[PDB]
Amino acid sequence: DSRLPAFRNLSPAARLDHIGQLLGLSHDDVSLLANAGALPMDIANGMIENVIGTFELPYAVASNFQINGRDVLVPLVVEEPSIVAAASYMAKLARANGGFTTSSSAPLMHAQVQIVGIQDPLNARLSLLRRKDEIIELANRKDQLLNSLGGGCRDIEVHTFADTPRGPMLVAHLIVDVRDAMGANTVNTMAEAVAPLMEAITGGQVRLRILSNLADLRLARAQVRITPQQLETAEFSGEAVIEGILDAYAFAAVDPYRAATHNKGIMNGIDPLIVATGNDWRAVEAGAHAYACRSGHYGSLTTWEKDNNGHLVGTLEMPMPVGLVGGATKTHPLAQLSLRILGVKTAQALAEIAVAVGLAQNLGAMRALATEGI
Amino acid sequence: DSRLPAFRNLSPAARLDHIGQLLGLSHDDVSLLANAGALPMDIANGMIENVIGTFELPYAVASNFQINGRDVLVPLVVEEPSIVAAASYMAKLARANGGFTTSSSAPLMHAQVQIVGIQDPLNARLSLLRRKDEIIELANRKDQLLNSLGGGCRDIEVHTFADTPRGPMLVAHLIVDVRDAMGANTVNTMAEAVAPLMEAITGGQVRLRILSNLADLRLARAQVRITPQQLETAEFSGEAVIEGILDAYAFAAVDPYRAATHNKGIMNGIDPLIVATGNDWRAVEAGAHAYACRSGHYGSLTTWEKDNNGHLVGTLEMPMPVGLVGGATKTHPLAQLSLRILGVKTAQALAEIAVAVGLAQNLGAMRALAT
Ligand SMILES: CC[C@H](C)C(=O)O[C@H]1C[C@@H](C)C=C2C=C[C@H](C)[C@H](CC[C@@H](O)C[C@@H](O)CC(=O)O)[C@H]21
Repeated sequence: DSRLPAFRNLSPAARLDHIGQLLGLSHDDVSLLANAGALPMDIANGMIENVIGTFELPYAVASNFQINGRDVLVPLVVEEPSIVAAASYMAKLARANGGFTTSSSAPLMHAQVQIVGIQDPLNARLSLLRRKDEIIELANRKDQLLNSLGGGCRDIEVHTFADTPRGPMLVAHLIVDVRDAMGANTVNTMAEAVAPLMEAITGGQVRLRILSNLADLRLARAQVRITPQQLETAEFSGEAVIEGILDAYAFAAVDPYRAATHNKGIMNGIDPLIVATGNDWRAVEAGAHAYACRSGHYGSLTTWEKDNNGHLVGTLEMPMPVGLVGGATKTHPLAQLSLRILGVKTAQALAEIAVAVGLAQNLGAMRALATEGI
Repeated sequence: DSRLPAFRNLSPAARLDHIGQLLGLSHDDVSLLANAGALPMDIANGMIENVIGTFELPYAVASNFQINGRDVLVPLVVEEPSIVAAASYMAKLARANGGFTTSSSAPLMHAQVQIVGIQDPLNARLSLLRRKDEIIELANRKDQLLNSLGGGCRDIEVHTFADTPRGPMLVAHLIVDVRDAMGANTVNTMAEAVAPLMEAITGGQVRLRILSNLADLRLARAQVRITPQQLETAEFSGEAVIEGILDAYAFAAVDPYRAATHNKGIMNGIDPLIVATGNDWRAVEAGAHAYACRSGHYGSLTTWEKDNNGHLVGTLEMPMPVGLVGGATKTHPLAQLSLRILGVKTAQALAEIAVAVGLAQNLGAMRALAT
């Protein structure tokens, strides 16, 4: 049960105590939050290079979230007010109608291998595709463990660019199935091993061998339904507010100046969760915003409509390159704890929670804005 | 002097002591880093809503950075390794050729005032532009203090969209000159005050009154020059590395899949600094990335070229909606300290440092990739 009545009135120590009893945490865990210094300097000096101390940010916990029926507590680390309050309130509303409904695709990541110096990029492309099974097998031969976990390279796609400032180039894509890992190193490794062969097949120089942060093959999705009776303020009817939100949505879907702000609101709830779990927040931002203008125009990541029942329905589909076996998510005592609070077992389970927070957050911001909030 | 030889080998305590002696910090300041709990729970419980403690991240300091002749220590808060080492190393190289050269525009921010319900958006638009001085004066009448500091509303631009899923709409833009502030609240306020009059002039419903995070009027710029003799590794000649970097740049300039990654590398150095100074990192990311595809194609934020002298030149121009009088930058003991280490006096001075870090960072990653 994620509903915490009068939680925003309890003192921090009482809130911790509560979450402690609720989740049945050990004292060793509660101590990590009740006492500054959870991250020892000896560990902190190992993550970054010229460490001189530590920087603190508030570690909150949103309430009311319900994902696919199960309740869950969402830990968020951020410095801006109203985010947790709005995420939580909006989550409260979604409850009556079934909470958030999520889904996701297999944890697929791209690995790009740039190849220059080819006089025949187009022919060369077909040479790679015919000896495709060969390359794939050479890639999986390296990361054997991964294959046992149920991951590994699954397919290859080659794209050519014949109109580049530095001549034509060929770009092969390794579509690797990482696993509960963000996939930066697993993918970058396969790209390095496969390189020698591709260079032999095509006859050109391999330049970059790196992953693409535009994980359009690793998407997380979320949905909500909000009844007009739920949004009814004092001077505004339930339906009049919905029309307001749709107006705001349409506005973002056509003007990039608003879209940027619209999408920032979304990340307002996603990033904090990512930082809380010790995940790279830059990778999610880059993938989120790069996906927004996939159709040649920077637009809305979410979508808001009114269904047959005159109910507000909203969606959010975006890349979620997140992980549980990552670098920092493992060494930071508090990050390990966040995952314990979340109760998530797969990276994708965590991704589904991240897009729900953001969807709730976008709705919260839009409601405030559409409610003539002066 | 920002050069710190053998800094990466010193213990944290000795690094802090050193930085302490260097900048001449008081013990009250050094204690904030040498001891956990700099941020008291009573303060931490006022920033956010359901606090239950604090989360810590490493607070490092990049070295060698030189901005317009003056040296500066850059504090960075992040969890990913090599960022600080790369930024520092790339800054070291930039030193020989003059360091980084920066500039910026006045701190201008947008305020959008969406208006719907008009049958004549196009005619309505001209009605606002004629009574434009009127609207601007009403806006500055609200924030008088700001006007005394040398900021305030400066102009107004109206844009129309007649092909929207929800009918035509008009969007007036307040081009406010915020000051040393991010401007979220200063702008949002003016937009609310001007709203009533616009609704009277045009005759439609005012919907959103909010700022735009795509601060394309508030740009920070940075430049570098890198000599082939400086990049010469063991098996790779200097010029062979440059060509490799240009190949990497071209690749990002044409393929969005690489561009996203290219730009992530950039924010890898900019965000840590932003978090360090207690600034909104989401706002900078949204503005950074949305600017990347201003020309209908998501591309590189930075540019890399080879000049007449066969030298590598790189640039970075992007929006930097940062502040010094913001909300958290004022209440967090360590954020206030970061600004003291930086030594910056204006928000734009800080913005010029952020783009230099990002530029250096992009170069560091690319050199690694092309090597
Ligand atoms: C080929 C290895 C890649 C470059 C890698 O992980 O290298 C590491 C370790 C070290 C070799 C040197 C490094 C130097 C600079 C960066 C801080 C980089 C990592 C940042 C990474 O997130 C950006 C890239 O993913 C995208 C891109 O922008 O190209 C780091």
